[PDB]
Amino acid sequence: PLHSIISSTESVQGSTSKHEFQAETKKLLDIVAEKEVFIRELISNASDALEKLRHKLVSDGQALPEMEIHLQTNAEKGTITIQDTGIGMTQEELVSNGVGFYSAFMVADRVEVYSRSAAPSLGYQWLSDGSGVFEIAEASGVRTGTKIIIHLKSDCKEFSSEARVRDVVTKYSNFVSFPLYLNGRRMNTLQAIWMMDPKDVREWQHEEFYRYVAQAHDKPRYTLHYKTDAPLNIRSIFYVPDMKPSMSSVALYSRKVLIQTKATDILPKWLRFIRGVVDSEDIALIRKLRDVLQQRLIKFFIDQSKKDAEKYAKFFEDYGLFMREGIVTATEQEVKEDIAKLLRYESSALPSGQLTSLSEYASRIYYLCAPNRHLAEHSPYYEAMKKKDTEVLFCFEQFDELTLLHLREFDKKKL
Ligand SMILES: O=C(c1ccc(O)c(C(=O)n2cc3ccc(OCCC[PH](c4ccccc4)(c4ccccc4)c4ccccc4)cc3c2)c1)n1cc2ccccc2c1
Repeated sequence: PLHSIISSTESVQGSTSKHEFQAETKKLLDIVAEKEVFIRELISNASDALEKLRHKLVSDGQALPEMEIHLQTNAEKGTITIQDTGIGMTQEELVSNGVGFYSAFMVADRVEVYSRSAAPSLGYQWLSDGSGVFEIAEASGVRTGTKIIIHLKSDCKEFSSEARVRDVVTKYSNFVSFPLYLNGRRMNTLQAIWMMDPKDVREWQHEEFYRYVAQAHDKPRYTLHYKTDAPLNIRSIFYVPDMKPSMSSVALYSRKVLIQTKATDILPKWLRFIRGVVDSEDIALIRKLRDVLQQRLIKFFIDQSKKDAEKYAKFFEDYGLFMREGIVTATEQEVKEDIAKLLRYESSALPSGQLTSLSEYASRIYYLCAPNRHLAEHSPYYEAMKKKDTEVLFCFEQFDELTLLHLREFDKKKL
């Protein structure tokens, strides 16, 4: 089954009318005159076009048309073509000076455009060779929506071969909310469920997605679907893998098209065990986004350990290492402090199997060496405190020492 709609149905009966770009549109259209980015942009607009249309037909409500996004390559003409069937542009929009303009030209020696607005409006050609002048003529045979043809620069002819284009689409445009055909071959779309409302995402749907974003074969031991608009637009999903970890990677999205796939320092360093996905509508800022996500995660765990102390304990043995690096490698004491509220430790208050949290040691901090309750339960330094009043805290882990020393205190407590 081959299915694409892209062919030359157009002609310019009349004759074009050259224009000038405004004084500014020039000075960026020449500083520009990394590299694969532009299709991600062009796919975006071609969707956004279609969304704006769909949203307007249901308004009144006569049955929807075909709504696709197509991409065509030409080996012998050296071209690439993207035609959505969206709401389209009118003649005025065509002349009024908005991302995709500068990326298409960053690869094109010359762009060709066939737009036509949905309002039953004529169709127009739009030519430009990246110099200050763009012709625009009424054109015959234009199909509703917007075709974009690009005769690629001499040196950027790579995007002209199909074997090179597929990865760019699979990478960035795997979640566009309308069908997307490369050469009429349907390109996959998974559902971007991180956009949805946390209540409407079933449990089975999270799993299917965890299995994708993490390349795994199990379920997620925890799930966090953080959707909030107050600080920044975020539509996020977090998953912690179930079993014990043995040898960041949250993807980074903006309005369903990928920016960065292995987002480094989107999350802290001690949170590098989270997969899932952060999405925003905001394209140095990250040093604000990383800190605010850090808080929501710490929340989620402090409040898991409130929900179900057994699942948490299983997790804190599996992943307590990162939590320690968190406090040794974090520099600002309140962040270290807020991570310690996740540490659980064995202590004199119950037999082996007592995880006390330091937070609860507020009954009255002393701590001892490792690793077994026997070398702890008879240590001349321990028993010195067993004849003494205070309750000691038993670390039983070796890197716990450096954690609890680099965490130089807790809640202004000696530690
Ligand atoms: O990239 C394209 C292209 C390709 C195919 C198309 O078929 C269209 C098209 O006809 N569109 C109509 C739209 C209408 C709205 C829209 O959405 C974008 C503009 C409105 P926005 C926004 C504002 C600022 C930045 C981004 C979006 C939004 C953003 C995010 C989510 C939802 C809406 C909004 C906000 C509030 C109310 C109403 C609209 C996108 C639209 C795309 C454009 N180029 C590049 C060219 C270079 C040279 C020559 C020809 C070229 C064509």
